[PDB]
Amino acid sequence: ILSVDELQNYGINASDLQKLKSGGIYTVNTVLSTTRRHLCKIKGLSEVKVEKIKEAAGKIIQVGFIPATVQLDIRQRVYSLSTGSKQLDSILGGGIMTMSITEVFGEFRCGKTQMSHTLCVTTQLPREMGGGEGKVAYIDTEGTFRPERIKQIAEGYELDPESCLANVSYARALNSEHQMELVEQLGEELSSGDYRLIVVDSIMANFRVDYCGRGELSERQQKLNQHLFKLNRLAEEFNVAVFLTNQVQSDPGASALFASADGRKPIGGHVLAHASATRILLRKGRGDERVAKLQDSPDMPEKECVYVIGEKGITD
Amino acid sequence: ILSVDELQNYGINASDLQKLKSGGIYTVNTVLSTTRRHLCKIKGLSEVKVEKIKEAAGKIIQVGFIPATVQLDIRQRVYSLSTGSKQLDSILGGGIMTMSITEVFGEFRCGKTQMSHTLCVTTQLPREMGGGEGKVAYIDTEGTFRPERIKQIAEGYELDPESCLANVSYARALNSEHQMELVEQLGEELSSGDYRLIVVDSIMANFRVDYCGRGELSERQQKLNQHLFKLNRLAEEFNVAVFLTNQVQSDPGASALFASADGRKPIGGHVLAHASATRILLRKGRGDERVAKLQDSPDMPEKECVYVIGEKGITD
Amino acid sequence: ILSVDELQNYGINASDLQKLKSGGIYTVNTVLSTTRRHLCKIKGLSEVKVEKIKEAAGKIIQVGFIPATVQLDIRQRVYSLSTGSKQLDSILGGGIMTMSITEVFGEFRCGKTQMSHTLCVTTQLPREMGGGEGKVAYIDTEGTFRPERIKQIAEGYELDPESCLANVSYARALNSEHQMELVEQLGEELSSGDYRLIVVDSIMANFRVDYCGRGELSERQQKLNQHLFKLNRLAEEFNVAVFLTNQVQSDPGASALFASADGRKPIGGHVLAHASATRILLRKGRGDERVAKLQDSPDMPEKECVYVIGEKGITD
DNA sequence: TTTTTTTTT
Ligand SMILES: Nc1ncnc2c1ncn2[C@@H]1O[C@H](COP(=O)(O)OP(=O)(O)OP(=O)(O)O)[C@@H](O)[C@H]1O
Ligand SMILES: Nc1ncnc2c1ncn2[C@@H]1O[C@H](COP(=O)(O)OP(=O)(O)OP(=O)(O)O)[C@@H](O)[C@H]1O
Ligand SMILES: Nc1ncnc2c1ncn2[C@@H]1O[C@H](COP(=O)(O)OP(=O)(O)OP(=O)(O)O)[C@@H](O)[C@H]1O
Ligand SMILES: [Mg+2]
Ligand SMILES: [Mg+2]
Ligand SMILES: [Mg+2]
Repeated sequence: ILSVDELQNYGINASDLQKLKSGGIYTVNTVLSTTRRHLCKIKGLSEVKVEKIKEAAGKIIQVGFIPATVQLDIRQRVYSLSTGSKQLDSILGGGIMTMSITEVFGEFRCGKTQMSHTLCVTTQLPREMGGGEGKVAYIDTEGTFRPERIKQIAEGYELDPESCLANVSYARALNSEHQMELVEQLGEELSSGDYRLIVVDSIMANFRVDYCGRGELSERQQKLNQHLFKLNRLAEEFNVAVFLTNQVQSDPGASALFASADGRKPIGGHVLAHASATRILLRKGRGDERVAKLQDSPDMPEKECVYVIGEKGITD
Repeated sequence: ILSVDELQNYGINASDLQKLKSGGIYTVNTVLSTTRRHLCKIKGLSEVKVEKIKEAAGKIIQVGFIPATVQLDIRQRVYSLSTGSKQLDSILGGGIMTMSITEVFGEFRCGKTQMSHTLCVTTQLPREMGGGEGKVAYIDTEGTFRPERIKQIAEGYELDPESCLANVSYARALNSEHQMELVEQLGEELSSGDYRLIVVDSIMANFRVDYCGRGELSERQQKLNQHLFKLNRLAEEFNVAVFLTNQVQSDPGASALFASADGRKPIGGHVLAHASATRILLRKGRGDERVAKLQDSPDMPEKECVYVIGEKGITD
Repeated sequence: ILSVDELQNYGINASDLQKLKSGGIYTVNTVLSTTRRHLCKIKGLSEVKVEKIKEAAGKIIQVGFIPATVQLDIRQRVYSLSTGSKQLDSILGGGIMTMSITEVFGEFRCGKTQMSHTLCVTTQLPREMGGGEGKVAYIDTEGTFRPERIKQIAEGYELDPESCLANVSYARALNSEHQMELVEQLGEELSSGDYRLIVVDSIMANFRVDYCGRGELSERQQKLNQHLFKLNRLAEEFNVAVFLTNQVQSDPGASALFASADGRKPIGGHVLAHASATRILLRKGRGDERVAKLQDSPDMPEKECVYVIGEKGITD
């Protein structure tokens, strides 16, 4: 896709282009998607300058009213991914759709971080297997990222381990304000190359700790909302898919619907429920089998599925 | 590792450096990991001052996107430890991995407060035996720390008792708010020397008593979450391993899965289940043998094991 | 040990010192051990006042990180006691260790509110006999405290009866909530003089009756947990030993391990099993001999023993 | 929006 350099040739000075780029902008879409009020806060751009920039941008590409079918065709390159279990993949329509947010949540030991580790490997595959030749960015908020597991699960897919380990990009988000800047940065390298998947293990880990003490909640929710908005922007303009791992809490409210199974009701209020495109609930079954359930999706209706976490990642 | 003194030479006044240090900060990583909102609450630092501090810090070390392999190499110094029973150690991959949280729980007289006593001794050993030349900090929340047992188990490992007893550091946490400040303090001496293991016997003993009376639960869980977050931060930035002993409760709910064996379902809700890296269940077997089970780990799958608590600590 | 009067001279008003003392506080350790949240509930102390109090306290004594050996030395005055039967005493390491909780349980006539009666007498002895020159507090929850037996067993130890009977302190706990206040009160007179042993005959007698009807269990367990916590605090800060007599129940569950000997499985759930330092099971043997077994101790491993309840208390 | 607790006979 085209960078912010193409518009360097529409009567635009190469002076603040470096300044824009410094402000986080790295392509044109991110320009069109950015608000003037926000563009005029990069400390060194002029309002009239900003208007000239916006006009140059609108020059290259336009955003009007595609009838519907050009939409159906642009969406043809939606580029789904395989999760690692034909049952689940079929329960999603192919798996983790791209340019969208999928959130999976459940109680501990529930095949969570495991599914992310497998995804990291089921992505450097030919498209006719579920994913294709895409790098992967991995932001971890709790540790528990093990390259070994990556190599292991890879061998189970006959892929050279080193090769895979050479197409992941690991970042350890220390605190929420650091996690947020991580995505800003991301917006650059996502702008050049083939990145297919972003992984946020426990998106709301840090937030839960930074803004404690209700009376401080609205601020936490607003920060989280800005974060999710940015994430979705990225996932849409770079044809990449976002995979979020969430947690759960116990409702001491009451036992009525259906009075049991407290390992539900994830954290993050409605702010995160709305912003999330697909919602999946992972529950502990029997023996070493787990039950996956699909709660929120725009494509499918609903279903149940059963999977096993073996030595080759999620399987059947 | 580098202290907070290195950044004393990047256009930083030596005035509040003492003030930072007083606030708990003792190295640079703890600086990078700290939030501005939190840094601006040390009662005597300026917001612009805080920004200059953060910039100086980011000067020394950076946190970007290691591809994956530099990660696999930095993790090479993960420095596992031996538990005292080849069967268990092999069931963990070597034992108590460093820079991570391992929680062991079970009903009484399972000697979980004995595995800690043995760990205290299996740490001042050459690395080719399971542990290496590391001091040990021991925070007890129930008493029951016996130096004698330490000397005894040591002699069983031919180590001079006095020598071992001279590399432990004992602290008696009276109440939860005191327990929390203990770790703050810890962050200092952990900053200089060779500390390999932190032990919290009955992490949730005090919490269970301080915040009683549901309707007061959320506050307890939030305090506990802050605590665990801090603990994991420490365990990660100082290459030290955290070992927590938990308790259990009886579920008067029902008898369905599998209607018996009530000595399970530890205390601490999901807040502690999630934050815990490895979970081990200790159960009473037959005669004087106990059964260890591994419920949650990111590295291994699952397994059973059998051990005996003799006169040389946990054994076979 | 030092009282709460020492801190009356660190810029502290003598106004609420009386108020603190009224709230149960009688020494400094109890101050350091008390939570602010709890201190600010004495109806007439100020939060800033509480902070000044805590600072004054921390002035006198500090609680940091003793390495280990100062611990081994402070523990040198652990001051064990003799039970009355060389076999048992040797099976404990000397007998009832001080600053700790020892619980003995078994079926009726089994020998346990008798061992308490003997302890009452084996305490006013020179230290080189098992105990030393310590008074004794006796809280009975079922009656069955007989001064006669005390005099009798004493004569068998050639001690003047009146002398012994003059160093016991008897309290009849009518109900659970009264039993709890008993210990609060205790905290005062324990603060001045030589008290070596506290005895709670049938700790859980009253609780069993007050909170009946499961659906009311959690509350009972929480009250009991607060109680045990307080007891252990006392036993630790006053170098006194706590001796609890428990009961037993029949498991209509099944007959598998080992299908007989129902006179086991005491009452009090895991809350009491955990909090208990040493656990002893008294069983009926043959003729007039009883079998003692040691189930939970931090010092010794395990063992069996045999004793006889004669006219001089527990003997061989 | 947030957060689980507890055996009996
Ligand atoms: N030297 C020893 N001294 C005391 N007990 C020993 C010794 N060696 C082995 N044991 C036995 O090993 C077991 C250890 O129990 P442990 O210390 O694990 O209790 P815990 O689980 O830590 O505490 P609790 O069960 O009260 O929460 C006990 O049965 C104990 O009697
Ligand atoms: N190679 C392996 N190493 C470790 N565990 C494995 C392996 N293969 C399968 N497992 C098992 O699969 C399960 C994976 O748990 P998972 O990694 O999903 O925890 P999580 O849900 O990501 O983290 P948490 O539950 O603590 O929030 C564990 O029970 C684990 O023991
Ligand atoms: N001087 C004495 N007076 C009464 N009984 C004595 C005496 N000396 C020995 N015994 C016997 O020793 C045993 C003591 O029983 P004990 O006092 O331990 O009952 P307990 O277990 O305390 O109470 P319960 O069993 O009702 O809960 C009884 O069988 C008792 O008859
Ligand atoms: Mg996880
Ligand atoms: Mg213990
Ligand atoms: Mg009795």
